[PDB]
Amino acid sequence: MKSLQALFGGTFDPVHYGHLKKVETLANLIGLTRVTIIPNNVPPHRPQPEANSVQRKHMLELAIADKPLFTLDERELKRNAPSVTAQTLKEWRQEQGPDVPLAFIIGQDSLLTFPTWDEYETILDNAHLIVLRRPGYPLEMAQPQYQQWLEDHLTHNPEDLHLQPAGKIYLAETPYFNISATIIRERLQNGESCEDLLPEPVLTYINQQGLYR
Amino acid sequence: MKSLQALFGGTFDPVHYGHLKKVETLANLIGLTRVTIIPNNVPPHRPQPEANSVQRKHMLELAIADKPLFTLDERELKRNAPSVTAQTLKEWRQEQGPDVPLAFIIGQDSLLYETILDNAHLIVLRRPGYPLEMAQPQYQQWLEDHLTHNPEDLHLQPAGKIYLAETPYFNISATIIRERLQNGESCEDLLPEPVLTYINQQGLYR
Repeated sequence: MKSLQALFGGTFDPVHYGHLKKVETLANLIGLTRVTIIPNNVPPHRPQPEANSVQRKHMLELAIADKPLFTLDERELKRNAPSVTAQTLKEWRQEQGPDVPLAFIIGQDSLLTFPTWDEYETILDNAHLIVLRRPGYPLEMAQPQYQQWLEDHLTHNPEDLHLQPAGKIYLAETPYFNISATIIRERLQNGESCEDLLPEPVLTYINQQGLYR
Repeated sequence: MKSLQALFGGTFDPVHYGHLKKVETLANLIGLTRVTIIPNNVPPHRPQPEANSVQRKHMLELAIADKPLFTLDERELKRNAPSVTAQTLKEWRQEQGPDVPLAFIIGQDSLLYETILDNAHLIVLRRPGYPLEMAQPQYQQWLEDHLTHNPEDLHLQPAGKIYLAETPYFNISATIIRERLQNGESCEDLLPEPVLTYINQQGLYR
């Protein structure tokens, strides 16, 4: 077949070394060669992002330009409706075909919440999901009847991600980074440095556009 | 439709008249007829309570026994995982339905997540004397976008709107209570009488 393709979403307000370094360390132990970044739009019942739809795309494009691994998909940005995770994966399965391996990247704090998701079941119908292990936390699912759901689809051999179209779940050892989007936004208002939490081009764009200040 | 159902969580180590008399006052200004107290369990990355999961249920049961407005729900005490509010709420939205109104009670100091408005309203116990200051002024707009001053909107919509309710002041917290108990100064004004008897029977907070 062709190579496995991984998808990796978020708001990215702003994009930071956490998103990038975490995924490219994953790809060095799993053999991933191509990752597509799908930025979201926040549904109106939540706080809306500080950086607008355009700036977040610009900030992404800058961090990603020197990195062949990543590529950018602006579906949800050009989309009328709010971003629903199972809808984007149902589209990629349609366009890409049924025989190509697809995987969806999530953190551990979001897998312990996975059944809280709209069409949480229909996700594993289209792609794998690679869970970024948060070191120091257990795998405790809220209702221990989809603690079985985690056990029915868990695999420890990454070959399954590369040799099957969908359906498996992988937990991956990631490093720790003490950076988030709220940290950086706060470190900016407080006036403390950030040349190690943020790509240097992205931070220059932030200073030039006056965001988070 | 059905009645509005309000949920009110917390550690309750112990429960006291500040919790009770603040919400039944709310109940009189909002017109809600049912409140479900949902005691929580603290994840180990915080100092753990002094009274254990059984004793805190008991002190709760004694306090709620004679109040029809309140009913208890020990989802989180019998659950393996740490209690996460957006997890319990969507469970309530799951078990109750999409057309009944739901609301969640929180103090003002604790709200200062996004996911709440998916399934329920959020009624903020206003800290009297303090302003509406949100830290990062991008969900200060979110606070302003979904605020409402007509309690009807809470009774006619399943979720989405935010109400800030005037509550009275009491000089009573579990930290106040434990210290007045560990040194030995009285507390018959801060707790219902059956709860103080359970505390004095169980050797709690000394």
